[PDB]
Amino acid sequence: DHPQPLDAAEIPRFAGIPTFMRLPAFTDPAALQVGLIGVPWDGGTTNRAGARHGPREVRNLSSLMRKVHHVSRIAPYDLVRVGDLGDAPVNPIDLLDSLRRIEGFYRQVHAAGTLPLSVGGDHLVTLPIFRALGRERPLGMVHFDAHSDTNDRYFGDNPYTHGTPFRRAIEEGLLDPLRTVQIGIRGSVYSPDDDAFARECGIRVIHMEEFVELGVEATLAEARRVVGAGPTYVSFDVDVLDPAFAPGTGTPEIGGMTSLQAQQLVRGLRGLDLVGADVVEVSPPFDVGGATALVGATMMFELLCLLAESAARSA
Amino acid sequence: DHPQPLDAAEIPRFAGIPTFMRLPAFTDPAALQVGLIGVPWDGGTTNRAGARHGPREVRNLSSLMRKVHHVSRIAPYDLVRVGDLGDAPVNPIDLLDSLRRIEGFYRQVHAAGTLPLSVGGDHLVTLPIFRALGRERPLGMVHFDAHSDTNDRYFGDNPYTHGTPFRRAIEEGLLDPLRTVQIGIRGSVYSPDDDAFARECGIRVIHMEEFVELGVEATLAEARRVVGAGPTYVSFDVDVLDPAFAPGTGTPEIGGMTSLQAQQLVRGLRGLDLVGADVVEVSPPFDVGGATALVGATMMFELLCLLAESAAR
Amino acid sequence: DHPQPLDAAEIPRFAGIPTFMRLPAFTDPAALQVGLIGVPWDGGTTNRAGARHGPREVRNLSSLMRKVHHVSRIAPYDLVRVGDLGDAPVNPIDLLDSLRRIEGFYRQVHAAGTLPLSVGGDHLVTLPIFRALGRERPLGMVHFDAHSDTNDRYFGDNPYTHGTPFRRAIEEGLLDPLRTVQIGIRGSVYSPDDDAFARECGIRVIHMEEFVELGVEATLAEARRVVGAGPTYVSFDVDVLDPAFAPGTGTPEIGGMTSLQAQQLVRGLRGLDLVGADVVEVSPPFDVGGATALVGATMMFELLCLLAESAAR
Amino acid sequence: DHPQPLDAAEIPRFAGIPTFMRLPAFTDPAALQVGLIGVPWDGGTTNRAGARHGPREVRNLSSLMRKVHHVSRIAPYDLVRVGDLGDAPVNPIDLLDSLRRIEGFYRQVHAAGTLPLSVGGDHLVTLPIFRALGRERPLGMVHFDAHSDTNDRYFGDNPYTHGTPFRRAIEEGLLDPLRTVQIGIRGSVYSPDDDAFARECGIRVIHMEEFVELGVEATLAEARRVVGAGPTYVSFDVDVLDPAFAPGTGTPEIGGMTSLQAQQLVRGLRGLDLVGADVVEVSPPFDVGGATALVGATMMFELLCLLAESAAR
Amino acid sequence: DHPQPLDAAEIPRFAGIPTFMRLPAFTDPAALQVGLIGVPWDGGTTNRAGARHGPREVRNLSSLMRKVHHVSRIAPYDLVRVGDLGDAPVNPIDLLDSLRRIEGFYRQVHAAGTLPLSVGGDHLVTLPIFRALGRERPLGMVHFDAHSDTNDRYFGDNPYTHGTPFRRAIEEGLLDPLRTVQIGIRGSVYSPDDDAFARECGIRVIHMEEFVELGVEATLAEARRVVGAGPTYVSFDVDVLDPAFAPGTGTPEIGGMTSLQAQQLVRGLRGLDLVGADVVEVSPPFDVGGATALVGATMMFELLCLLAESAARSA
Amino acid sequence: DHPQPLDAAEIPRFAGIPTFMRLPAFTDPAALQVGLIGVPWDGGTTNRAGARHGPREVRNLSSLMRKVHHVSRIAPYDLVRVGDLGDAPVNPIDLLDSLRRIEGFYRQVHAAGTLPLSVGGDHLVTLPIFRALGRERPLGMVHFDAHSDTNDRYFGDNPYTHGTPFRRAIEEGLLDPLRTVQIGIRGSVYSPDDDAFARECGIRVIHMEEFVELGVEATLAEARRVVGAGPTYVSFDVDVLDPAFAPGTGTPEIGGMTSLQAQQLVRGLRGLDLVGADVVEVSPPFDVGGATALVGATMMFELLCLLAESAARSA
Ligand SMILES: [Mn+2]
Ligand SMILES: [Mn+2]
Ligand SMILES: [Mn+2]
Ligand SMILES: [Mn+2]
Ligand SMILES: [Mn+2]
Ligand SMILES: [Mn+2]
Ligand SMILES: [Mn+2]
Ligand SMILES: [Mn+2]
Ligand SMILES: [Mn+2]
Ligand SMILES: [Mn+2]
Ligand SMILES: [Mn+2]
Ligand SMILES: [Mn+2]
Repeated sequence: DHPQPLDAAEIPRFAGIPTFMRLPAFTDPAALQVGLIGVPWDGGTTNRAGARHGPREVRNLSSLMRKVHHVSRIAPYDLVRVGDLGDAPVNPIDLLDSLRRIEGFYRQVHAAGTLPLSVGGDHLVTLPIFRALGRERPLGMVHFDAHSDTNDRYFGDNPYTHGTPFRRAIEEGLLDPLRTVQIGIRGSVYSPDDDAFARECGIRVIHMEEFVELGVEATLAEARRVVGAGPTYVSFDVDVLDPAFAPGTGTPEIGGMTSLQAQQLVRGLRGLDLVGADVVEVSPPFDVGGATALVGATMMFELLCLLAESAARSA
Repeated sequence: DHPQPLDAAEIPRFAGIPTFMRLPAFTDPAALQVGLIGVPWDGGTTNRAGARHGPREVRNLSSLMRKVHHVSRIAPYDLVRVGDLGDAPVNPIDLLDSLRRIEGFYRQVHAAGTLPLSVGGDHLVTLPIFRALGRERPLGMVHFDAHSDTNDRYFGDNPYTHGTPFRRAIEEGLLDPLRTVQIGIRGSVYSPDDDAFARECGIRVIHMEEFVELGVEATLAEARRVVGAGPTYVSFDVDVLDPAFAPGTGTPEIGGMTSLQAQQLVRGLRGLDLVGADVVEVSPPFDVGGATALVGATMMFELLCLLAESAAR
Repeated sequence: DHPQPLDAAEIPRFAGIPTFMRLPAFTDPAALQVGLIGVPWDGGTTNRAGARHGPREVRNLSSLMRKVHHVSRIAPYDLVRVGDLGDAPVNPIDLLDSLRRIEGFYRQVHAAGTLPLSVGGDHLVTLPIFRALGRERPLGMVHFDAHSDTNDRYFGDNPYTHGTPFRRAIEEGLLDPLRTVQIGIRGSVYSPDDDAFARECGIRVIHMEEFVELGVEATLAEARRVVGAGPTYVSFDVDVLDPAFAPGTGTPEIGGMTSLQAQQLVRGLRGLDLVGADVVEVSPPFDVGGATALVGATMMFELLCLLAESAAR
Repeated sequence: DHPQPLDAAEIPRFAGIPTFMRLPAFTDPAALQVGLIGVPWDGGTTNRAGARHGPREVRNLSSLMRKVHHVSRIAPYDLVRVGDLGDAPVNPIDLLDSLRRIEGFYRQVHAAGTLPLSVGGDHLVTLPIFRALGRERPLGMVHFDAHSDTNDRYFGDNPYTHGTPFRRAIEEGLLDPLRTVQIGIRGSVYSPDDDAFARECGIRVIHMEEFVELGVEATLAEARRVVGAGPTYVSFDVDVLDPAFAPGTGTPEIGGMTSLQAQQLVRGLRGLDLVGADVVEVSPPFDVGGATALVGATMMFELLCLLAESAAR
Repeated sequence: DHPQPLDAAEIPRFAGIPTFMRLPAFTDPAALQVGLIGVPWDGGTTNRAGARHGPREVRNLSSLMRKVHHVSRIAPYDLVRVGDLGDAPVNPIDLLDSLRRIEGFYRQVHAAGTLPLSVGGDHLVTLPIFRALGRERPLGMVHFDAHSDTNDRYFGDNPYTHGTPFRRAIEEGLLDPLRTVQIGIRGSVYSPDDDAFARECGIRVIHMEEFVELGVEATLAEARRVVGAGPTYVSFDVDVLDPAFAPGTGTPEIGGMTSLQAQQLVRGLRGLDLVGADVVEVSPPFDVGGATALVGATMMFELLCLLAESAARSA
Repeated sequence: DHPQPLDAAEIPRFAGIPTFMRLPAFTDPAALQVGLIGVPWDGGTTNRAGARHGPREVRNLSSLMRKVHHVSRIAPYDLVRVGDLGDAPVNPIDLLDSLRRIEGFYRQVHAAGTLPLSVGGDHLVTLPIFRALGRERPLGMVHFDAHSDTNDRYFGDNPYTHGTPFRRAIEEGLLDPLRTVQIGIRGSVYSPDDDAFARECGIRVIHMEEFVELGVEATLAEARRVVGAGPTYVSFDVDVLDPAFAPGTGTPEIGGMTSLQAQQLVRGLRGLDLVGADVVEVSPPFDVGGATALVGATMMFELLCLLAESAARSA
């Protein structure tokens, strides 16, 4: 009697109210083992905004997802209870207020023992999530991104942008930098002083160039080595992908990962102790016929299958 | 306590699960006095398909709607119980099966005494609705369209298309042709007498040219004259609008009605015995940044205000 | 037996090889009384190019046209022999060569006594057409445009652009300026007297502001007064329309004519001695879901109805 | 010697670095009498953001503008010194900081005696402009909008959004409500009395319905009556236009003003004591082939012609 | 005196009536050795329709194709007689009527000994084609697709959708399942009971994952091994390609084949006994600036070169 | 005191007048060591025009570029003086007049000893550039393209189109064919007589197929071998890339290079004696959300870093 998506043999995929994976909507985190949550918030965006619309369009395109993973044969909704937990509370005018409200929501989700699978929103959304999930013990992370997002300040003394969240997370003791690995980093930078913080912290950084030199299998091996057997969060910024696969994103950088490579890397994360995940920076105003929304919905499903297994083991 | 849309003061319009007008979702028609219903079905389409996606995108853009009509000051959710009844069952592969399923759904809606406000879907969807709502007593209708939709058959012995529903309705005694008025008709025609049926059964047809000659107010008076005080349905085909206002439709014809005009006309229908309405032929695959979906949602809100008064006897 | 478009009762409008109006294709002008011709040429364009693609997309969207005008009840294909004459030869690299080739083609068309209905292409295409059709006796013209297109030269000693064809035509005695009327002119101008030429040679210029003051009917009467009973050409530049109706054009100017207005105006030209017409400046690379291509095809059909009466003496 | 746009006779409109009207760029307000300024800021936006990109795209499309108004025959660059003053400093992350920075910039502009013609940015940008221009003596205003923008607070204790700037302005004594007129207001409203503030402080509000009843000329007379001979600012929110003319905006409402109407209205404001103007809410991420950016550039040119007369005492 | 495309040295590619490859139009199959046919029909579509417009836009974009293949140096129009045979008769309202009418057309094409090179339309179009071409002897097939299209029933007892054609073809004895190989299969499924029919039938299924493990050369070798020297049809569903290359399609699945990989695989089919081919599921309402139309037109040309050689040998 | 881009820590990237890389605008070539120049000219275009708009949209998207290359750590603006030199004079109506005017501009740039980094415009723009830069001594070239652009005549006796420039350049003695290597060539051709001129001239032609067989490293090695230590120009036609990465181009050919591969190949050109470069055939009317403009701006930056080093050594 787990929640199940609308039956596509009966209700065609273009029909029905568009919730994540066409699952039932829930308001109580305790009703679920994995909560699918939107965080429609782009207050942290320094360049092209629009990620506030990401969760709606990912919900929409997630109608194309089916019940069973074709490689792993994981059937997430049979394994555990999955539901659309709605959207976190957000304030488009007041960044500090949104940070507070978002964390408060995730504290409730966490207190119910529910694993969050979240759709942004820009990458600043991951900070208040980590504030909830990393409050008692620090998290490890596999982070897919064109950017490290460990900047310090923007336009004066503003410590909170989509480019600072993991620096903040490390400073706040929420993210363990030795169990952090970043994959796909590329594109022009401000100074040769960017990798300073990463080196100081011991973060493993696999730039696009090194990802290409290693190939998928060896990259994966290095990633799993870094995070080991500890509590691990997966954060997927769609701008890790080449703009050809993910045009709808605020800060594109050419020469990126393919959707195929992203699926292979995420699938190889199976078995880890995964305590949450997100798919961020889908930006519908820059998207093309919902391409990036569909990439987001699909990576969300790939991640759901793995979180279902973790939630199943801990139960 | 009446259903209410999400509070835009606490939940921004880009957020929240996108139901019609961000209202709560309902499975039981008995729960509501006005039922907001999707009919995602375009099996009747003879040219450009895509209206099957219409309800989803109209739902999406209906997030932009607020609580009070700024002219009439009608607050519909306060007046009656409104909600998102979901979508009528549909079958994209079997045309006759869809017809059966939709009618079955609308009979449940009708039996609970709920007035339907529906979003298509192509125009053929109005027939199974009429098979439920006109079953006991025939309907009058204010019909906004570039096309009469009173054709007989297509590509052979095919009697059900988006171009024939109101001929079938008249034949089936569901719709009274003497109480039917069609506004906006225009564009080239297949044969020299396309409207033989319409003239012979007494339908009042206000072509685009005549509506232009008459103007909004006169056009409005003629329409209210035709439907009188009887039970009346309003069917809004977005292709009545010029393609500049409604690009997202299967059968565009240039030289059409403005959105402003559509709003003045529908607003002028206040006070009638409105038993139901629909907005049909929104085709997202042909739409431009959701413009037509927003037109659809807005016309839906205009009609919802009228229907809310009707439901409140 | 007259050429006929594909039967939409047996072949849906999305199907069949896309000729103009889905008519048969012809190589021989002698075969036809009205020749539907593409001039895919934009060598005259000084800003945004792309009108070279216009004829292909207008052909595409002309599939939506049916057999009978719904107002005038003209059935053009029954009246006269109509077909798709293909495209005039063009050279995208050599401007003077294109001018030569197009004129040569149009002289063949003219010598067979066939009336041309042409789709551009930028406005410069009308000149080589006029070099054929106005060779023996000068033309009058009803010209719909945001721009007068009577400039002298561009970027130096360049006398042929989409902005100069009707000055050249007047200079070459192909076009009678006393029988020329231009409707819709608007938008900022290069220099304080852009229309020195026009006022001095006696062209009647109805700016957008005046057309607004006058209205359709008065504007129509003035236009028919100017051209009288003489042989008259109709040249429709889609940029006469507001960008909302015709986004797909090289030189847009806001605050323009509606599609409805364009149709009323052209329809009012019934009964004149029409010797030819064109629809120019459709630029698909700037178009939105084929909106402007459809405007182009539809205006083409409106003009085809008039030309069919003319060809039928 | 007055700044001049690039010569389109020698440099085509698709070429050259894209400054406003292809004018030279300036760092010093003292250099100019009319300053063309970008305010790329949308921190006030409660729904769809993207107006931060507005100035760049309006700059881009302003390349299509020429030197002389074709109706009034005003040649603005000849009358006064005009140029591209660049963009006001902005901070996309810190709302109050942006407010401070923009006001500081506009005080420099004001102190040099330069009249600002600004391109937003969402409507909240007008407040810091008013904090500079209405500092010494209060402004009157002709305000074109679908919305009154006189709300009190959003999502809690937040007093600065694109929906509150003119309430703040009135509260701060920067704007005289008895000399304020708002034209085009329409669309559903949050609560039954959205315009309590407006009626109580004496703002003249011309809803879309009334503007339709009155017509352009009467609407124009009423507006000039309200502002009189006092110092007057003109604020043009592109969402006043129907989405068909201005799709690229954050808060569209259907049934709006045509571009033609917007031009007639602004043109009718000639002769007033105009101390500044802006065009706001152009949102390129929602725009269609730059249509709204071109509307923005064109309305900017219309306003620049008026402001050039004002600056020339 | 074979038909030849409009001469581009004389008539620029944006001009002229847009027939397939700008060839002359034909009404009599007997006039041709290879017939280029549109099947503008998407009655079988269960999700996003629009493939009914595919043949028109593929005709349009096929204007960009030239006369000679740059690798193989095949010049198809010199080798054999090629022409635009127009569109098969279709009924957008009545699926069963379209099936009848389409097969009737292809029976005529087949009776004239003409090899069909067809543009859909959704994949259900391949069924009536096989009903004509496989009527005396069964066909082998190389099938490029994200989906097996061997489903049984949809929404009750409807046996005909774009997802059932090859199951129908096998049941009807038109397609020999031991000489069938499917390449590119990927994406979430309904149950782990999908590959049941394929295993029962002996179809060789090369999922996307296995295509990646093998690489192009070995995949090709396996494909040629399966079909051997027997009569073989090639059916190309553009959704085999990643949405980055083919956005205009009804049922996209991320992480697909590249256009480059598709060209290499098709070229390696040279020499086989190819008796027809199609390019299906181009859906213009979801296409972006005609990208997928051009991919369709180009694969059509790649396939034409190979069919020309087969038609040349059999003559 | 070199010119520097607008400081993004102070002026967000969506703001400020959009010059190349947001640098200051210059009118005097002598003020600069590397000049960034637009050539908004598509008179040579035989098919889909629109490249006349390329320089404007590349300027626009170049706002996303940062100050330092993340691999090479070249900081071009610190190394040498870089500026936006505006656009070359162009005449959209008169091809021969544009050729004259464009060359006259580049003669001035060259006379000041400034290295040009140019954005087209279609590929015919490279001819008048070579007329200026190759006037005293011939140039070598690394040329990335789907097409050789060594055709002879079009539509009669027109020797100047975007498809003839390098034939003209060789005939005029401006380009040394033995130090010319072309990479990415693919797509149907007119006759098997296309590679005639290339073979006669000794041009090294690395077709797409051979690029795939060699891989990036070996291709690069072959390219550097061809041009050796001599004066070398890099000309990058964005249609070398698959339409998935560069949709906005006049003459697309499917199955092309990835943006990632293009970056790797260009980076491997470091150390050569580079005397100019261009990025041509960006066509905004066929572009999708400025994707190709951004690819153009990024390749422009990749090339700038290398030209900065050459300009630094020669100073
Ligand atoms: Mn990130
Ligand atoms: Mn990122
Ligand atoms: Mn209808
Ligand atoms: Mn209709
Ligand atoms: Mn013109
Ligand atoms: Mn014009
Ligand atoms: Mn406003
Ligand atoms: Mn507004
Ligand atoms: Mn398939
Ligand atoms: Mn498939
Ligand atoms: Mn090239
Ligand atoms: Mn090329």
